Amino acid sequence: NLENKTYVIMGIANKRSIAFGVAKVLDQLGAKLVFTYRKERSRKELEKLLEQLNQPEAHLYQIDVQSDEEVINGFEQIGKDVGNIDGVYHSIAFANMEDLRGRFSETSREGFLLAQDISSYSLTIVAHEAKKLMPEGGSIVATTYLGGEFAVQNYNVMGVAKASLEANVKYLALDLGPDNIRVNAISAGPIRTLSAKGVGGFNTILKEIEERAPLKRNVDQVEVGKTAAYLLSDLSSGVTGENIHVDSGFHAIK
Amino acid sequence: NLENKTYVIMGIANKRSIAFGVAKVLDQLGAKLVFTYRKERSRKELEKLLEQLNQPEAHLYQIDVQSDEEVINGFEQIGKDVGNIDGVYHSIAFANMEDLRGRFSETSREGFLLAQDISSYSLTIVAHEAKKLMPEGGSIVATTYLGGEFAVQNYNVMGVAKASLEANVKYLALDLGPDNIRVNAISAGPIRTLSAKGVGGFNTILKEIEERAPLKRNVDQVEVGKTAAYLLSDLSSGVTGENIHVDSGFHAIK
Amino acid sequence: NLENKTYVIMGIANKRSIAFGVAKVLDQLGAKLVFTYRKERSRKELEKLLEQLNQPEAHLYQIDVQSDEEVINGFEQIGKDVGNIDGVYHSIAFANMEDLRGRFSETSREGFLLAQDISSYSLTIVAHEAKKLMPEGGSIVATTYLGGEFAVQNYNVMGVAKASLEANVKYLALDLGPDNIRVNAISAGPIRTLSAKGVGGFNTILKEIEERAPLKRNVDQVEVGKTAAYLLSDLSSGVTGENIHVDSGFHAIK
Amino acid sequence: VNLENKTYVIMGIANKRSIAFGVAKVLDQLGAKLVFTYRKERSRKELEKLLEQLNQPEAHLYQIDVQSDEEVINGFEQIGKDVGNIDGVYHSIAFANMEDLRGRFSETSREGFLLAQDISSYSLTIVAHEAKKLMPEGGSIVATTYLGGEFAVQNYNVMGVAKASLEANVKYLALDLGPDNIRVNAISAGPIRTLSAKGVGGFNTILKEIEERAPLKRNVDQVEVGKTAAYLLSDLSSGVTGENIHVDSGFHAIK
Ligand SMILES: NC(=O)c1ccc[n+]([C@@H]2O[C@H](COP(=O)([O-])OP(=O)(O)OC[C@H]3O[C@@H](n4cnc5c(N)ncnc54)[C@H](OP(=O)(O)O)[C@@H]3O)[C@@H](O)[C@H]2O)c1
Ligand SMILES: NC(=O)c1ccc[n+]([C@@H]2O[C@H](COP(=O)([O-])OP(=O)(O)OC[C@H]3O[C@@H](n4cnc5c(N)ncnc54)[C@H](OP(=O)(O)O)[C@@H]3O)[C@@H](O)[C@H]2O)c1
Ligand SMILES: NC(=O)c1ccc[n+]([C@@H]2O[C@H](COP(=O)([O-])OP(=O)(O)OC[C@H]3O[C@@H](n4cnc5c(N)ncnc54)[C@H](OP(=O)(O)O)[C@@H]3O)[C@@H](O)[C@H]2O)c1
Ligand SMILES: NC(=O)c1ccc[n+]([C@@H]2O[C@H](COP(=O)([O-])OP(=O)(O)OC[C@H]3O[C@@H](n4cnc5c(N)ncnc54)[C@H](OP(=O)(O)O)[C@@H]3O)[C@@H](O)[C@H]2O)c1
Ligand SMILES: CCCCCCc1ccc(Oc2ccc([N+](=O)[O-])cc2)c(O)c1
Ligand SMILES: CCCCCCc1ccc(Oc2ccc([N+](=O)[O-])cc2)c(O)c1
Ligand SMILES: CCCCCCc1ccc(Oc2ccc([N+](=O)[O-])cc2)c(O)c1
Ligand SMILES: CCCCCCc1ccc(Oc2ccc([N+](=O)[O-])cc2)c(O)c1
Ligand SMILES: N[C@@H](CCC(=O)O)C(=O)O
Ligand SMILES: N[C@@H](CCC(=O)O)C(=O)O
Ligand SMILES: N[C@@H](CCC(=O)O)C(=O)O
Repeated sequence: NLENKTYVIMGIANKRSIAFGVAKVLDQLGAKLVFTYRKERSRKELEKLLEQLNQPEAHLYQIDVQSDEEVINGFEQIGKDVGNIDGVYHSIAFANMEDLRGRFSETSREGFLLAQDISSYSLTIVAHEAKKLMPEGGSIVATTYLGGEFAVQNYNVMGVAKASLEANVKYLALDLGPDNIRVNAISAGPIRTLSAKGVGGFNTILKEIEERAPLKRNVDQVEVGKTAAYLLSDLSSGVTGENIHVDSGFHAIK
Repeated sequence: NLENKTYVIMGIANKRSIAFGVAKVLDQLGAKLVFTYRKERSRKELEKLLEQLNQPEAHLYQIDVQSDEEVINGFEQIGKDVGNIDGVYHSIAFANMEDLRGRFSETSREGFLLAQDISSYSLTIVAHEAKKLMPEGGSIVATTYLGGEFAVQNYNVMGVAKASLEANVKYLALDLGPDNIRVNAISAGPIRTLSAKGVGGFNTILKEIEERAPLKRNVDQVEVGKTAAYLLSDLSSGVTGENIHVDSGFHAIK
Repeated sequence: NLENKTYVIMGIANKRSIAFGVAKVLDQLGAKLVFTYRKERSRKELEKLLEQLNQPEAHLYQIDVQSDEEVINGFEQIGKDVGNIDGVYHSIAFANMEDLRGRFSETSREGFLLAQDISSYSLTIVAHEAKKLMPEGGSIVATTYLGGEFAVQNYNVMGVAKASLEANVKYLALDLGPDNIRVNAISAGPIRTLSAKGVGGFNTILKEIEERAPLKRNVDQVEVGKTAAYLLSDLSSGVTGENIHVDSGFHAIK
Repeated sequence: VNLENKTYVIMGIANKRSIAFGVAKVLDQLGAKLVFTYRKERSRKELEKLLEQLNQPEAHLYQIDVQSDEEVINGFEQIGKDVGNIDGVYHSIAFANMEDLRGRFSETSREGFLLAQDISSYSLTIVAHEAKKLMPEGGSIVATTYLGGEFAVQNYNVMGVAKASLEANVKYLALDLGPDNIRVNAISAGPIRTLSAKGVGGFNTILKEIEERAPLKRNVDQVEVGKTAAYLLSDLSSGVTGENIHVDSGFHAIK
């Protein structure tokens, strides 16, 4: 029961977004939710999607995590509009198509730094800013993929960005631990989302989970959200710097 | 919420046992519990601690995991008395102090195989027998320690037993995943229990956790129980073959 | 260059044995080699395979690693016959087919402990006995497989023995380090040997390596010997508790 | 491991204490022809001096700042024209502002974080792309990392995230260049007293700890990194790619 808890959810694009998974779960559990989006199309979208939840009001803030100004000012406003928060769910990443579709060794500096910037550094600046609204502690969760731990064909620059995010989680966990802010990752399995269309080989990878993961099935947004509810609540007190694979056990087999 | 769920908890000895941590949490959550024990003295303790729980009746079985017949017959008896179950919490290990207190290179054969038998093989046979009571699926959690992942001074033959256990979780997760039985481990940080008393250097490790781990404090049995509630419930439905560290982040640092 | 170095090599059964690839590389680099075997038939294969070696003397010793007396007496006689040694190559494992070709959850107790005993404990006792012949330090290498790190379908009870063995290596490395004795693992890719004939689905794994491993080909016994050469020698002086994958990179992908 | 007729580019020597100069002494001793890249003229001057300790009949020295595509591209092309086809690269390059390093990790600047990624990780990707052109037949790329890439090590801060990137960069390059028979691997070196080591808060207290706690109860040195580099760069390690060999007295294996 997360009543009288407040969470910030970053990265809803549409009904299929992983973070809308996390949203439905936290909403059921009685949390108050604040949302951040990048472009005005995701906002309109968000307003329509919000009619599906028991949120008594719409708390929506624009934050492109490439802008410090936007992250700093975004969290300040949230603080003034909503008070201290209990946690942040980070569901944000980006890479060029031009770089995803080339050979990994053909990645451009610009593309490689862009993916680092949006997919890994954004968590550091978000963690620094969100800390200001968690004076009594809290919990921050980011969404990673198995390709940050292994080379997964086609995942290329994003995998190096996830490897980076996954260490970001460990260093934020160590840094923010004494302030009672826990930082953790969920490694989701493959899920059909807007961003997933930009990864070459996605369907083939869907099929191989079905055939090979211990549970012989794929996962969904809602199973990610249920694990997110654990990481964001007191149920996981004691757990920090952790990466929980929500992926039908595929991480455990070779 | 675990009303209408039944779990088996193996390996309460007294009030400081990790498994009694788990018991309190599950009981608070509405679960029906069944308890298994090896020594008479542990049943006496169980009978006393039950008075602190909401369990309307004692379901206690003697199962010494060195004996197939006891595991088979115990689980069969459980099925007759409470019907189908939804999972098992395994909190059992053992090694001769004469091995634990030696140089690892001096471990006796009989002592090494004794630690494997009780600390690891026991999970396999518990799972095979418990599966018959989970025709619809369920969840099995075993308790491990960091020493199965890295060589920790003084943990000696038990580290090799926990490495074995941790792989046993993985092979079971794979084997039983198609049956919808999830198998996971909790890697508990150090906690004062009766068994901790046989580990050379224990108190030293307690203090190195407070100083060095991200959260700057040790964990307790109830915090293991909250992560057990998570692994044992539908909250963790896409998670199998996993090892969740309940250790103040100590696992993520070096 | 290994002139005036003496290594013991355990586990040659025939010309296809991984340990015979080790033998060829070390024999070629100038090393003196001492060979241990179990079956009378491995001694005969050894007597015949010594002909294509530069070994001017056959030093063959019956050691079944199930017997403490055998390992203890055999190393004492080795020390008496060839003096102090520089290193041990461990290439020994065993499990019942009956346990191998079953679901892992059906593994017998006696099958589980047989595999732990020969495939892991053998290393702990060999290390202890061979430390006596390494007053100035040396190097000890064992052979593992990726299935000790992840649940590889059909590998079953041997995966759990290999996870055990890999912990054994780390715990020996920590214990024996102050004596300047280094202890490491080679994780070999799949290789057609006599023992590979007991693992189900070995041919389909061969195929999958070629299709998927970074190098798109399988490896061989010599390639293991070449890494054994490195680890047994001073080239690897700051390296212990390590697991080197000789597997075309397959460990590094998913 | 005899390396005549072999040629290795060695990036990142700044003085006699550099890890890369460990690598040099070893390969030079095993008969390798060696080519050396550097950023600051100061390091080139240092290279000219250290070359007198080596067996190298001629000095092959190239200025490559890995922040510039041009200098990496023209560097390697220029290399290929001077000495021909190469057998491998030892990448011994990293950087991050002290400014980001001696502060809280959560206080890391974007510019600083991206700088660390640029010099310490991305540089591997472009070096490999350009060095491939001189390896039509196969070879070996080795990069240098630190345990703080795998675990949050106190004070390593932004460099730890950069090393995680590097270690993944090794894995993705291995997969990609595997079928061209180029192996890509990392050495995870123990702490060593170098110029760069002076950037890291708490460096001396870690040296002490290794010596008290690491299996071998002593620290490692640059020649030890070199002997492993010689293994990774040679045919001794056919079969081995996408791997990270910890040359650190066993410290990685303990907790
Ligand atoms: N789907 C999968 O199979 C899978 C698996 C494992 C991990 N993940 C991870 O899960 C997370 C969510 O992705 P998804 O698959 O759920 O796809 P998604 O719905 O398309 O979400 C990606 C989100 O990132 C936001 N975003 C991108 N750049 C941003 C920026 N600079 N500033 C602010 N927001 C930005 C996008 O917002 P706008 O639309 O407003 O631009 C979008 O909401 C990502 O971290 C992804 O790497 C996904
Ligand atoms: N305390 C810690 O810091 C720590 C950390 C990580 C993991 N763990 C793990 O947690 C689990 C429980 O340990 P604990 O610390 O809670 O200590 P504990 O209270 O002493 O419990 C150990 C239990 O194991 C049972 N057991 C031993 N051999 C058995 C056998 N042959 N058959 C059936 N049961 C047997 C004991 O039963 P009887 O007394 O009836 O014989 C006892 O109830 C163990 O796996 C341990 O490795 C402990
Ligand atoms: N082939 C592969 O794909 C593969 C992959 C990864 C790791 N490995 C490992 O490589 C090592 C060698 O196996 P292999 O593949 O080379 O097959 P192998 O040629 O059949 O060698 C197996 C050896 O184990 C010895 N052995 C078994 N039980 C013993 C005992 N109780 N006492 C003493 N020696 C005993 C056998 O000796 P006898 O014949 O005299 O009984 C035989 O020499 C093993 O550890 C195996 O797990 C193999
Ligand atoms: N010492 C250790 O304890 C340790 C441990 C683990 C890993 N490492 C790694 O080992 C590698 C070598 O460092 P080291 O300890 O030997 O220190 P070092 O002697 O200071 O060498 C660092 C080298 O990096 C070069 N460099 C930095 N930025 C560059 C750029 N933009 N373009 C081209 N070259 C650049 C420097 O060249 P200039 O001086 O000419 O600019 C210098 O030669 C680094 O990757 C470091 O992260 C070191
Ligand atoms: C080789 C196939 C691997 C399957 C991929 C699993 C997965 C799917 C979508 C993922 O989310 C992404 C992917 C790309 C971008 N983008 O390019 O901007 C943003 C977010 C993901 O991380 C992870
Ligand atoms: C030197 C390591 C210090 C931390 C160890 C933490 C720990 C404490 C108790 C633990 O539980 C044990 C230990 C020993 C035995 N026994 O000898 O029978 C049974 C169960 C444990 O796994 C792990
Ligand atoms: C399903 C995985 C297929 C690849 C297996 C690679 C491999 C091959 C042989 C292997 O070596 C042995 C040695 C003995 C026994 N046995 O006695 O049953 C079994 C295996 C191995 O460990 C590992
Ligand atoms: C608390 C950690 C102590 C151990 C660190 C060992 C180590 C030493 C030097 C290291 O090399 C570096 C470090 C920093 C910079 N820089 O600030 O530009 C450049 C290269 C290193 O990676 C790694
Ligand atoms: N070395 C002491 C440490 C005390 C403790 O266990 O914490 C012992 O063996 O008892
Ligand atoms: N299926 C046979 C042969 C191996 C294969 O075809 O994969 C076995 O399990 O022994
Ligand atoms: N913290 C020291 C580094 C080495 C130490 O004294 O532990 C410094 O200010 O650079």
